[PDB]
Amino acid sequence: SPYGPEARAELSSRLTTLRNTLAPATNDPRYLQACGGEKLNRFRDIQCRRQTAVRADLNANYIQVGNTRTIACQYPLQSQLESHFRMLAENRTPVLAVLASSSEIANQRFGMPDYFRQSGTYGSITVESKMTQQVGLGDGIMADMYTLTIREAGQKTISVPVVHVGNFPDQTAVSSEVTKALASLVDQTAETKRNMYESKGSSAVADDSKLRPVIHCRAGVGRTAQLIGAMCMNDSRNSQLSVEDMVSQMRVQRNGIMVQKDEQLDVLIKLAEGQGRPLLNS
Ligand code: VO4
Repeated sequence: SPYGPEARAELSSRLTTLRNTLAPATNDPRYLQACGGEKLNRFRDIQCRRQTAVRADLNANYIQVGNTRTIACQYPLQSQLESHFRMLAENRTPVLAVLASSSEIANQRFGMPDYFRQSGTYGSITVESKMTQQVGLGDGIMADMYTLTIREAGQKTISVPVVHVGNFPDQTAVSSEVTKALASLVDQTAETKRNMYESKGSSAVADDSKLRPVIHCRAGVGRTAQLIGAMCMNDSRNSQLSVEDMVSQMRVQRNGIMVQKDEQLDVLIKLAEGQGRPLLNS
């Protein structure tokens, strides 16, 4: 009963209603509008909740699912790179997880700058990329890791660990097993980096808005949301948080598309079932 087709249909029904309610109107007060002149949204129908927006010129949101705090964003546009790097630095980002594949990034029609595998200067910010480890996730899926060192006069220099799933199967969903392995890697990477900041006595440890994992694919609503859901299920503090809760929270805090595909919701359901975690509220 709890994970049967009836329960799953009811979950989908509730989530579909929510998506409709959250659909953006013209000049919607709930969503971030360009401020302005440059393109803000990579996709016109995939918008950034205003009240949880990280920066006025980025499509990026603070998200809290149960107790788990992250930032979900779109792949930054070329014009957004300086702002994106400043976001990463100010957040003392303990991990940046990029779920757009190498094939997607290499497709120049998609306008996705190769900002983390190359070094460069973006306005006042200079970034150095270094290759680190490579971790297999299962099914031949590989996480390539980097460190991004972000330098800017007047700012403390920040190094950001990057987890890039270079061969993400961008046509299809990754399995629950691969998702689990990825969530574990991303969480572990973040824990190691956060610990460094704690050991140095960083003031960012006491700030709700900082030390958040940053996760994006192309739009930051599909693969991104699947990973965030898996990360929240890894969090010891989230007992009894339902799948309905998780997805509703992602949607209200970013946009109604979070967990874009039924295929992605299937993975979250499987992970929840493995834990005896409820699908529905009440
Ligand atoms: O600006 V701090 O890395 O001392 O929180």
